[PDB]
Amino acid sequence: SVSSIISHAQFDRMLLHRNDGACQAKGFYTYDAFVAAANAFPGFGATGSTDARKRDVAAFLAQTSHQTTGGAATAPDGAFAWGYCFKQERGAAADYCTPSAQWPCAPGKRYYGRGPIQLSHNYNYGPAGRAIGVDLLRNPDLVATDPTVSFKTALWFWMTAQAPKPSSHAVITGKWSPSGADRAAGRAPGFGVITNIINGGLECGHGQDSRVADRIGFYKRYCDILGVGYGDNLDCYNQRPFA
Ligand SMILES: CC(=O)N[C@@H]1[C@@H](O)[C@H](O[C@@H]2O[C@H](CO)[C@@H](O[C@@H]3O[C@H](CO)[C@@H](O[C@@H]4O[C@H](CO)[C@@H](O)[C@H](O)[C@H]4NC(C)=O)[C@H](O)[C@H]3NC(C)=O)[C@H](O)[C@H]2NC(C)=O)[C@@H](CO)O[C@H]1O
Ligand SMILES: CC(=O)N[C@@H]1[C@@H](O)[C@H](O[C@@H]2O[C@H](CO)[C@@H](O[C@@H]3O[C@H](CO)[C@@H](O[C@@H]4O[C@H](CO)[C@@H](O)[C@H](O)[C@H]4NC(C)=O)[C@H](O)[C@H]3NC(C)=O)[C@H](O)[C@H]2NC(C)=O)[C@@H](CO)O[C@H]1O
Repeated sequence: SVSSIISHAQFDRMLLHRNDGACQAKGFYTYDAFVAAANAFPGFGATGSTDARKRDVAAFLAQTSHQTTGGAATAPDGAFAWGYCFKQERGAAADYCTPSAQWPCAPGKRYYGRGPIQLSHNYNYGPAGRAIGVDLLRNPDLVATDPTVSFKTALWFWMTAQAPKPSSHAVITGKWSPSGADRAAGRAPGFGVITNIINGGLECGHGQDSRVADRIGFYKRYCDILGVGYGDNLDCYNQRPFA
């Protein structure tokens, strides 16, 4: 299903420079791990028309490519050939432990960005771990050391609604109906609101933002490679964050 939408050759063309010496994650991210992870989430790249499936895969890889980018405008083959360069948040400044009864933080552990989606916060490591059958509150480092677990956490985030946010998967496959609150916030279906779902607090609703732009650059390149249109509403420059 994922392999029916994106081949090993297409995966490598997209993630062209991930195994450069300039990349910390060199050798970590493999096509096999990506495919293995996708087996845990049967709807991913397998929901809707062939175009919707292509957008699902392209948007996933584009958003995650930005999360982990080592790109620069004048980098070899352009900024959008340098996704999946990192696997751990650079100079992570925080524990990212927001106390709650639901997701207790493990002593001495930190929930900074790890893996393709740069999964952060105890409140994401908790449910991600539960979904994949691995205790990620106690062993968050596993997101940075096991490639299959790494991709699975990213797909978990992609596929999972967290009210009032829909899943990014639902958005990109055209299965999301904005609420009245969404309409008032200027959140229309498209790649843009996915950026908002992932990191809208820091990136959205304040006009031009180079991180938002970077995500779109990867998306357009990956859509061109798979042979699919981008859809509408690619940015979140004028979207209020979800909270
Ligand atoms: C003046 C000049 O041209 N200098 C060159 C440098 O720009 C260049 O180094 C590269 O610089 C870009 C920014 O310009 C940098 O891009 C950033 O990459 C990080 C790491 O992936 C991203 O951080 C993620 O952000 C998201 C939020 O958006 C977090 O959720 C996530 O946790 C973060 N991930 C990690 C792993 O920490 C930044 O978002 C991204 N910035 C932007 C604006 O997109 C590249 O990583 C730099 N590349 C390298 C290899 O360090 C340098 C090399 O080309 O050359 C200088 O001359
Ligand atoms: C400093 C820095 O660079 N940090 C980056 C991280 O912030 C980023 O991880 C993403 O972080 C945002 C928060 O900024 C997070 O989004 C939050 O998600 C929670 C849980 O879904 C929401 O909390 C719920 O809100 C509703 C109301 O809206 C409540 O009813 C409900 O009870 C809340 N649940 C809990 C458990 O508190 C937040 O509202 C929401 N905030 C925003 C602004 O959207 C994302 O999930 C994080 N994304 C990921 C992939 O982890 C990370 C990745 O970009 O990079 C760090 O560098």
